[PDB]
Amino acid sequence: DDTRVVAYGTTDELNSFVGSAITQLDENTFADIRGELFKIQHELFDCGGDLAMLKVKEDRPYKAKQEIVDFLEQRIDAYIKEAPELERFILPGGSEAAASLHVCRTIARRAERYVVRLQQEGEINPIVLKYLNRLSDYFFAVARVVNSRLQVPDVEYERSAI
Amino acid sequence: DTRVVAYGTTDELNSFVGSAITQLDENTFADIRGELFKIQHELFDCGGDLAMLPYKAKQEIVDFLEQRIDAYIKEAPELERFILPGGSEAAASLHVCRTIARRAERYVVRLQQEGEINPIVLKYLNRLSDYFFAVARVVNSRLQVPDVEYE
Amino acid sequence: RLAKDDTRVVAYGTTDELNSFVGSAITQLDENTFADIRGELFKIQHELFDCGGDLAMLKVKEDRPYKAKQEIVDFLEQRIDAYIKEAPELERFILPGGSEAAASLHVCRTIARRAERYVVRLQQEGEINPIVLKYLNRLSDYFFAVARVVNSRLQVPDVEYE
Repeated sequence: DDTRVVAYGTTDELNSFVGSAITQLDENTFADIRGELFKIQHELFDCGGDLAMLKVKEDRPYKAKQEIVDFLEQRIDAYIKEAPELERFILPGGSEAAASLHVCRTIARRAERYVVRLQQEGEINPIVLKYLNRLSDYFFAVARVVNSRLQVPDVEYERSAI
Repeated sequence: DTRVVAYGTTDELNSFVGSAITQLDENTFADIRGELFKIQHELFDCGGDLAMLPYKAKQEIVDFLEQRIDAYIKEAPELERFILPGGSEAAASLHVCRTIARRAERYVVRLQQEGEINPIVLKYLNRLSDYFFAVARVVNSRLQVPDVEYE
Repeated sequence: RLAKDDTRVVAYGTTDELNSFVGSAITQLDENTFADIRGELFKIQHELFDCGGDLAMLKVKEDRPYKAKQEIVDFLEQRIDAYIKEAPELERFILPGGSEAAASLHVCRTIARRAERYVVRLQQEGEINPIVLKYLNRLSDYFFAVARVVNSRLQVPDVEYE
């Protein structure tokens, strides 16, 4: 079975798409968000290492800790506040930068599904699962802020309502 | 988790469509951009259909792709060679959509083996990979850049 | 003619997604700075197409006229060495990204690893040309090496784990 290897592979894949997304973001307009995304990459590197550990050991604790989840939650609340109230369902995209963040959103969910599957097979750091779960919410929230700061509409499913 | 994987992968495709749209000049590609926005609504509908244990995705959305595929095959150079993905950045982004549609399709096939699906969703994903291939070639054509040939 | 889930059909499409991400990566690279790497990436696309054909032969009971041959693996190894030599000494772990071009090649790296995992799972269904697995294995190393050279030539730092 290869669920563990696929899980840390998929967190690595996510990390690579985060790298691409950063490059879409102007340094001045998104200095906050760019800093967060670099932080997230560091954290995804730690999550991958944690996933690769078959059993956590005395001399080798998990690196991914609760604080990283708490931070995402703080930023999500901030970005929901910043963006216009959501009136309709959102289709991914708008600005190239927002689009790249929606890709990160969906790939986070893919990584999550694999960690859920791993958890069913054996021991994981539960922080990694919680982190990936919140990341999709984070990427959704910042994508909307990115469109907002760039003065472009989110793409909406027409005539829908939340 | 096949069902959840299938609708997550339709959502992933939808996100890649969102990125491809941003590669396309609004004037040069008004037709194809409008179609891609339409497809994103349809993929959202397909995801909802997949998550159901009436279906929203209907035959007409497949017939639309088929009509456009024909229109674009007519516009594009006569293909008699294997084509590798890429050329313009915009065409490349649409070839990515093609391959990710095929990934979504594989999961929906697997889901169909396990339980009832809306057959329209499978057929639509299948046709989408042909659509993305044909539009990618039109995009390179309109930009006056070559497709990438295998030989 | 064949079932929708015929293993040979699935096997045939294994490397297509990676091929498309290579396509995107090429478009990020200026011919005047990257003629070498661009030429090799087109070569790799032709090779990935050949790998698909070979994978589709996994149930063939006769001798297989494989198209993927040792030489292409040797080629990647030599170019990797060249690019390691060019790039600055690697002393920290690298986070994927930096330039948009390098970021797109890090995406190829992770997608190649995904394709490699797919190919290992196909070994349960038939006999896989060993060159294809070796090739995909080395490709992730090739993409890592070129991503670093791409940042170097663009005079931008790699993104480091710190």
